[PDB]
Formats: sequence, structure tokens, C-alpha cells
Amino acid sequence: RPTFYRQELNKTIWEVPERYQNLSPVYGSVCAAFDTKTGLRVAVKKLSRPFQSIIHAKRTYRELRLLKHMKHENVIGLLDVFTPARSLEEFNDVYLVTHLMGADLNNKLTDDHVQFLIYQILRGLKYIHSADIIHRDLKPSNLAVNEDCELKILDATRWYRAPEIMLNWMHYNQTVDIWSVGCIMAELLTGRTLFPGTDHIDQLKLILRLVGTPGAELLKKISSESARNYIQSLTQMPKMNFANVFIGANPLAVDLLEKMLVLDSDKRITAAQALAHAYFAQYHDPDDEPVADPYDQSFESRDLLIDEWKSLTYDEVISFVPPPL
Ligand SMILES: Cc1nn(-c2cccc(Cl)c2)c2c1NS(=O)(=O)c1ccccc1-2
Repeated sequence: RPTFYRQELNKTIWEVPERYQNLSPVYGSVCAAFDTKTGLRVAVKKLSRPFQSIIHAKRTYRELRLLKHMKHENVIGLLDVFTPARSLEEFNDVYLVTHLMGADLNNKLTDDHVQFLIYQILRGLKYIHSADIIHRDLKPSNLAVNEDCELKILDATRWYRAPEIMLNWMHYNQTVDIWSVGCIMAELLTGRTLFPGTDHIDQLKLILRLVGTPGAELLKKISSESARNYIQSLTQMPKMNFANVFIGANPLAVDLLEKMLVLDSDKRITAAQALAHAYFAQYHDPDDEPVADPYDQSFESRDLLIDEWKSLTYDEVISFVPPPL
């Protein structure tokens, strides 16, 4: 339907429609560009070798499904998806289009700013979690921020992982993301990484030091004996007073962190509960914190061939409906 034009860039090729102009660089690579149909600055990502293997093909499929489903102000939204190919037979390259944002949280703020940024992260997690989706990798690099201070969640790394991910607990839940948020918030109030471990052992040592080693009430819920010994085989440590670690920060912020950085995931506060915490007194509006439509994750359990994952992805591309301007 539209007209495409080839181009070299990032030591890579791009055949995009002609409505996207002025490509400029910025897993797969992202480019800045100008979208003529709406006159917004957009970001265009080209997946690298989307169907090189079964795991890749499934991930490409998973990423398109997730992006096609996200419709919320604090979560990355798909503006367009396209491929140059004319036929499923010819289909080997995938590009995704989103609102360009500029900086990351990666790039010391005031308590008012922190509130607004964490608030928006929780509003987006509430949404994402209502669909049974766990992000798993929230970090400053994955939080895009515009000049207006508006934020969207997008898709070391160990520094923000919940301890039940570090130990490969097979049955972790949604509140792994709340832990990440907890480390992020801390990093914004102190300008310092909360847990800058050097490896999966150092990392945990640092966590336990702040949160204290587990109580017998938590130890009784750990199914792995390796895990258990490894843990029980460590020098007991107590919970520190968060009011003395986060010295002079808002005592409401501190309260919120105590509730996010709990070791036991079963007692960690949720996104929806945190949004009603006092720390967000001035942003919190339960009439404007929506939840998502249900998300069919049934494919996560299937074992298909590359040619099958590739064709389901093609279908998803073809059946894309842009949002309204
Ligand atoms: C990590 C990242 N940055 N990143 C990105 C990089 C710079 C600006 C913006 Cl808005 C996003 C993206 C990504 N991945 S993504 O699935 O959220 C995505 C889809 C489409 C276009 C870019 C991204």
C-alpha cells in the first residue's frame, strides 16, 4: 500500500515506508525519525534476526503481542508495525514504531519529582499487572522520560532484580517488579545505586545487609534445599532502620520503601496498594488509574517451529490497527 525506500545506517539497512523521514540512530537497534502522517517525532526499532532460531522467533512473536496489547499513558504504545516483504514467503524483517521520548531515568532530583516519576511507574505497573504480565527487568534504562517529565515503561541489570529472581525461584510473582521500583526510587532519592553488587553473591549480601537475613517464617517457604542451606549458611543480619539509611528523605517515602523492599515477596506491597499510599497524596486518583484488558498468554507454553512462530507474527503485523491520532 505505502512506498518504501532503502537506506544504510548504524552499519545496518532499513527499508521503511516513506512517511517516516530523517532516520537517525539513538536486541535490535532504534532510530529517531519524523512521521509525516501525524507530524510527531517517533522511534523506529528494527529487530535483529527476528527468526534466526525458535527462541528468537517466539520472542519476536511475544514482543509484538505485548506491544500490540499495551494502551496506556505510562506504558510504551505501538504506533505502527510494518515489514517491507510482500508475502509471508518473503517475510524476514520487522520494525516497530513508537512515540520518541529522549532521555532515560538513567540520565539527584527533588522529592516532588521523585513522587511524580515513581507514581507514574506504579500507574503503569498497575495496568501491566492487571493483565498478568510481569515486566521482569525494570531499570532506569527502561523508563523513558520526556521534557514534560512524563514517563513510559519500555522494553548492571542484576542491580534491580528481586532476590527471588537471583536465586531462580521458579514461582515468583508480579511483585518482582515492585522490588525494582523500590531500588529505583532509592536511587532517585540518594543519587546512589542501592545494591551495586559485583556478582550474584555480593549482590545478595548487600541486600540482606539492608533488609536483614530471612526469618524462620520466610525460611519455611523455600522449596529448594540448596537455596535453603546456602541461605541458612550465612551470618545472621538484622533489618536496618530505613529512616537511618535514607537520612532526611521524606518519612513517607521511607515508609513506602520499607513496604516495597520486603524480602518475602508474599508481603511486598502491590502496585495498586502503593498508588494509594500517602506518599502520592497529590497525584493519586483512583478514577484515572486504569487496568488492562485480559491478555492471552497461552502461547507462552507452546513449542512451535520457526515457520509457525513466524507466521503467527505475520498475522499480527497484518492485523494491526493503528490507534487514533
Ligand atoms: C529498550 C528500548 N528503547 N527504546 C527506545 C529508545 C529510544 C526512544 C524510545 Cl521512545 C524507545 C525502545 C526499546 N525497546 S521497545 O520494545 O520499548 C521499543 C519499541 C519501539 C521503539 C523503541 C523501543
